Amino acid sequence: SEITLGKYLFERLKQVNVNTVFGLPGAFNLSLLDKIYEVEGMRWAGNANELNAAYAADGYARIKGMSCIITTFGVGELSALNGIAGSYAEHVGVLHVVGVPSISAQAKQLLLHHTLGNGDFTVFHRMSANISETTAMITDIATAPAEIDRCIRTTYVTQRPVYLGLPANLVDLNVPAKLLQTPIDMSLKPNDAESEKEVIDTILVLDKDAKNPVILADACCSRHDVKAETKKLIDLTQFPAFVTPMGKGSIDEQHPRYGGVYVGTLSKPEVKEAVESADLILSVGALLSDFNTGSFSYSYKTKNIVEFHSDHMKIRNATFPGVQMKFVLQKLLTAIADAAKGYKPVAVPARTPANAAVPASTPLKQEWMWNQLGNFLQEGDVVIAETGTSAFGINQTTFPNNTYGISQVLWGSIGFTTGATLGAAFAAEEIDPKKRVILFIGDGSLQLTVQEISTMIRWGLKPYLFVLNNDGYTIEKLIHGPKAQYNEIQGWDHLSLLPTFGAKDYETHRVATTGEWDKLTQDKSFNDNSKIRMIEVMLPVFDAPQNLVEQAKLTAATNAKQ
Amino acid sequence: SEITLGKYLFERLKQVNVNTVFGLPGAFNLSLLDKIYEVEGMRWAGNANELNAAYAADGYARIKGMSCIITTFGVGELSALNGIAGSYAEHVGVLHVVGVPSISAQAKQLLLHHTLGNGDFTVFHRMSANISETTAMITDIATAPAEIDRCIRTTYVTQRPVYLGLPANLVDLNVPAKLLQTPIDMSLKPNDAESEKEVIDTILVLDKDAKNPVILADACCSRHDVKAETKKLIDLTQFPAFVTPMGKGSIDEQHPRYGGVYVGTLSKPEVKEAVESADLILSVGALLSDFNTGSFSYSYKTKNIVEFHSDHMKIRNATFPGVQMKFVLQKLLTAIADAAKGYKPVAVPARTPANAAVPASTPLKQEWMWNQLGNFLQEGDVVIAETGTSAFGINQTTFPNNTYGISQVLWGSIGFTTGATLGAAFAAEEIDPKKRVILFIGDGSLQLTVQEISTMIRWGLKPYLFVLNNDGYTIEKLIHGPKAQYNEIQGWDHLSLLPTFGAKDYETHRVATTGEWDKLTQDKSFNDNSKIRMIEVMLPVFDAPQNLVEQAKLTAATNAKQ
Ligand SMILES: [C]C1=N[C]=C([C][N+]2=C([C@@]([C])(=O)C([O])=O)SC([C][C]OP([O])(=O)OP([O])([O])=O)=C2[C])C([N])=N1
Ligand SMILES: [C]C1=N[C]=C([C][N+]2=C([C@@]([C])(=O)C([O])=O)SC([C][C]OP([O])(=O)OP([O])([O])=O)=C2[C])C([N])=N1
Ligand SMILES: [Mg+2]
Ligand SMILES: [Mg+2]
Repeated sequence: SEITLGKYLFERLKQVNVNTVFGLPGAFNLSLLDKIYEVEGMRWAGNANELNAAYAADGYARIKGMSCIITTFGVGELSALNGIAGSYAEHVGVLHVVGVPSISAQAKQLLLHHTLGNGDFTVFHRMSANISETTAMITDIATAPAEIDRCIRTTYVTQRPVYLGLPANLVDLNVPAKLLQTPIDMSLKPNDAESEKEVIDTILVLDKDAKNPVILADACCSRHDVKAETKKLIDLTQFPAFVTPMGKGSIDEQHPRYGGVYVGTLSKPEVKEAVESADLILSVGALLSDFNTGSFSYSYKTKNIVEFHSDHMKIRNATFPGVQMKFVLQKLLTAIADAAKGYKPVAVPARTPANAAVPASTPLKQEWMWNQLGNFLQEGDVVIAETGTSAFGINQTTFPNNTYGISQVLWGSIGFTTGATLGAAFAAEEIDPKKRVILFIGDGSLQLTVQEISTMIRWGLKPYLFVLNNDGYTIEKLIHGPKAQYNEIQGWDHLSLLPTFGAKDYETHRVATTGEWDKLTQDKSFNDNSKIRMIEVMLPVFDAPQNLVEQAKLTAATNAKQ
Repeated sequence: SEITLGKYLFERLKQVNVNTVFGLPGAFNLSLLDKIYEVEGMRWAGNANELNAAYAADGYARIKGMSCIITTFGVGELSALNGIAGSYAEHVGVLHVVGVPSISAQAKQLLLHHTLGNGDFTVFHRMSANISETTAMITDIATAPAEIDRCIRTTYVTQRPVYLGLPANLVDLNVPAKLLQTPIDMSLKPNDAESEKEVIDTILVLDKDAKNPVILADACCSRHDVKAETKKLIDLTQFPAFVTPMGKGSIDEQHPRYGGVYVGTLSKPEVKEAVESADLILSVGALLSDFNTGSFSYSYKTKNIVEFHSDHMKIRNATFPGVQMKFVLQKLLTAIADAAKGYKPVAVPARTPANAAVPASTPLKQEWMWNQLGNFLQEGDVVIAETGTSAFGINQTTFPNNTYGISQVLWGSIGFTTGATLGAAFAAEEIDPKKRVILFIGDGSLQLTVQEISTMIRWGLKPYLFVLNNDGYTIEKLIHGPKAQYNEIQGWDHLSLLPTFGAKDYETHRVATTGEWDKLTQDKSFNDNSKIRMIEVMLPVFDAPQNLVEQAKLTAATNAKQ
C-alpha cells in the first residue's frame, strides 16, 4: 500500500528504462541511495567524481533515451554543472537529483557543511535554473510523487536537463504505491491541427516543384528522435541525403542515396556543390554552430529551405511556432511519395576512395587513420570522438549502417568523452551485450577526466579506448601558439593507466605505423568486445585533418577581430 | 608608453605577489596567456583540469595571500565553480579571470562553441555572481585598467572570489603603461574613529575586570590576516589561548599558554571546562559550522563575549557594524598588557601525552598515527588534511610553531586537497625553498582529483603525499551504511600513480606498522624536501578518530530528523 518517496523515484526510473544511476554519495543523499538496492534491475555506478558522472549521464541518455545523476548539496551539484550545461546545450535529457538538507535544518538555518555559511539554501538551485529546462525543489510529501513525475516527463520529452532537489528527511516518508500503477505520460502533445496542415500541404507543394531537392540531417534529427522517419523519407523520395558533423550517425552512410558530410565551405568540393545547387533543402534538426558549419559558411543557392525542428517549423521566411517536426514527418510519409513522383534521381558524390596500399613501416598520419577506420567499425557500434583532432577527423570516417556517433560539437568540453564512454557502455550493455563502444580521445583531453576509467573497470565494461598521443594540444597549437608552453602537457604513461586503476582483465596496445594499425584492427579476437582495451596511437605533433587546419584559422580570426 | 591590457593584468598580479597563475587554455584566452611569458617572474601552472585549478588557486591564496585562475568561457568557468564556491565559503581571495568571446562576436550573437546555443553571453557570468564578492565584465578599454585594479583590490581586502570577464579582442588593445607606476591600494579603509575608540575602551575595561579570560582563535583569525596580532595579544596578556579545528595553525601550539583545540562537547574534558568556565571570552574570527563545533555544541557559561570579525565587532549584545578587527587588534596591543597587569595566570590543560612505546610490528591505527605525527612535523610546514578521517584526525596532532594548517572544514569538498597541495607547494616554493608541504588525503578523496599530481611532477614540486588506504569512504560508513556499496571504491595501485604520470625523480613508500612509520618519518633523508614522495598508509576499514565517530552520529541525526 505504501512506498518511501526514495523508492518511488527508482521505481519510476526503472519504468522509463533508466537502469544505471550516476553520481557520488554524500551525507544528504545516503538514505536515498539505499533505495536503489531495493529495486531489482537498478544499479549505482559509483563514479570517481561528479563532473565525470554528469558526462556519463549524458552518454547514457544519448544511447538509452534519458538518464539520472544524483549528487549532494553544494559540493556535488556544483561539480556537475559543466556536464549539465553541455547536456542543456546539446539537447540531452539528464535528470539531476540533488540530496539537500532536511526541511528542519533549513528552517533553523543551521551553518551546515557544504553551504556558503550564510543560511541561503536556495543559491545552488538558483544557479542550476540557468542550465535546466525546469526545476523542482521538493518541500512536501503530498505533491512530491506528481513533481517527480513531471520532472521525469520533462527530461524525456524536451531532451534537456531537469533539476530535482530532495530534502534528506523527505526520502524516507511514505507515499501511495498505487501511484506507480499509472505510467508517466511520456508522449508529445499533438500539434495545432490547422497550423500542422498548412505546413504539410506547403511542403508537399514545394516537393512537387523541386527538380534537385536534398535532405540534410543535423543534430536534432538524432537528439529529438526522428531518425526512423528520416530514413523512411529518404527511401520514399530517393532524394540525396547528407549529414552534418553534429548529426553524423543519424542517417545510414551505406544507403545508396547517402551523399556525405556537409560542412559548408569545408566540405569536399563535390559535396558542397551537391548541397548548394539544390532547389529545395529539407533540413532536419539544424544546429548551426561554428564548428558544425565551417564558421557559418553555408552558401545555399535556393530560398526554398524547409527547417524541421523539435518545437517549430520554418518554410522559406515563414515561421510556424509550436509545430513539432515529429508529427509533421510522420504525416508527410503518407503523401510524400506522390509529391516526389516526377523526381529523376540526381547522382550523389561518391565515397572517398580507400587508402592506397603503403609499406607496413609507413608512420601513422591522421588523414590515413580516419580514412582507414571504417574498415574496423561494424553495424551497431557506438563511436565517440573527443573535441580536438578526433572530433574533426571522425567526419572523414565512413560509418556502417546503424552506427551511433557521439561528438559534442557545440559545447565542446574536452574530457567529456571519458565520462560519455562510461555512460554509453552501461546503456549499450543493457541494450545488447555485443554492442561495442569505441572512443577516440586526445592525450590532452584524457587528463581532465582520466579517473572515470576506474568506473569502467569496476563494472567490467569493455570499451575500446584509443588515445591519440600527439604530445599536447594539437588543435590549440593550430589555433594560436604552436610552440606555446600552455599548449603542452605533462607526458603520461598511458598504457599503465588500466593496471594503475586495478584492471585485471584487459589489453594494452601501441600503434605507430600503418602495418601495426592494420594488424591489430583486422585481428579477429581484437574485434570481439571481450575485455576493456587501451590503444595508444602515436601521431605527429602538428598533424591534423585538413578541416581542422582551416577551422582553427577561422576561429582564431573570429576571436582576434576588433 | 603603452602596454596591452593583457600584459597590464600580469604586471598588476606581479605587483601584488601573485607569481603563479592557474587554469587551462581555450581559444578565448590564448592571446591573454601569451602575456604571462612577457612578464618576468610570472608562470602558468598548466593544470590538468579546471576544478583542480580552482582548488590550487585556493591553496595558493591561503599561503601567498591571494591568487588568480584563468579559464575559458562556458566549459572552463563552469568546471571551476565548485572550487570558487569553496573559496567564497571559507573566505579565500581568488581572482577568477575568464576569457570570453570578442565584443563583435557577442554583438552579432554568433552561435559559437562553448555557448548554450541561444546567443546569451551573460548566463555564466550570472551564475558566478552568486559565489563572488563582486564581478566585472570588461566592455570598454578606457576603464579596463581601473576595473582590473578594482577586482584585484576587492579579492585581497575581502578575501572572497571575484569574477573578471575579458573579451578575447580587448586583451590586445593598449592602455597607458604609466598607470602601473601607481600601486593598487591593497589596504583596509581606516575604521570610524569614534566607534573604534568605544570598542577599544570597552574591551580594555572588560579585560581589567576578568579573573579567568580566555582567547579562542577560529577560521577568520587566519583568513582575515590577524594571526600576528592575535599571537601578540596572547603574549601580552598571558591569557590561555585555544583554537578551533578550522583555525588550527593560527596560534602557536608550542606556547606555554596554549590550551588545546576547543570543539564544544567533542573537546577534551579539561579543554571544554577551561573554555566554558571563562569569565570573558575573546573570540577571534568565529565561524560556527557543524564540523567546527561538534554540531553547535558550545556551552559558554558567560555572556561576556567579545567577537572580533573582519567587518564588525560584537561585545555582549552590542554590535558595531563596520568596525574591522584588524585595527582593533592592532591598537589593543598598545595598552592591553597594562589592562591585564592584575591577572593571575590560570593553568592551561596539559597536552595529550606521547604514545607509549609499542613493538615495531604493531599494526597502524588512526589514534596512534595522529598522536605520533607531531614528531615528524617541523616549524614552517604547511599541513593539509582532507575532509574524512584526515580532517578530524589532524585535530589530535600537535603542531610545531609557525605551522600553516589547511582544512576545509566548512565547504568540505573531497578532492580539494590534491589541488590545494599543488597551490600551496607553488606558494611555499616562492616564499622559501626549504618549506615542506605535507598532505593527508583519503583513498576515496584522491580519486576525484588524482590528475593534479601530474602538475606537481611537471614543476618539480616536492610535497609529501600521505594517502590513507582504508579501502573506501570510512567517514561515510560511520555516518550511514557501513557496508553499503556506494561507500566502497575501486581499488587503485596508489604507488604506481607517480610513474604513471611521468615522474622520474620521486620516492614511494608503504607503511603498515608503527615500526615502519617511525623508521620512515624519523629518517634524516626523508625529512628533506628533496623530491616528491607518496606514502601509502595502510589502515583498518572502520578505524577513525573518536571525534569523527561522534560527529558522524550527530550529522546522521540532523539529516534524518523529521
Ligand atoms: C573543459 C575544457 N577546458 C579547455 C578547453 C579548450 N580546449 C579545446 C577548445 C577547442 O575547445 C578551444 O580552444 O576552445 S581543445 C583543447 C585541447 C585538446 O587537446 P587534445 O585532447 O590533446 O586533442 P588533439 O587536438 O591534440 O588531438 C582545449 C584545451 C575545452 N574545450 N574544454
Ligand atoms: C565533491 C564531494 N563529493 C561528495 C562528498 C561527500 N563525502 C564526504 C562528506 C563528509 O562530505 C559528506 O558525507 O557529505 S566525505 C566522503 C568520503 C571521503 O572518503 P575518504 O577520502 O576515503 O576518507 P576516509 O579517511 O574517511 O576513508 C564523501 C564522498 C564531498 N564532501 N565532496
Ligand atoms: Mg593531443
Ligand atoms: Mg578512505
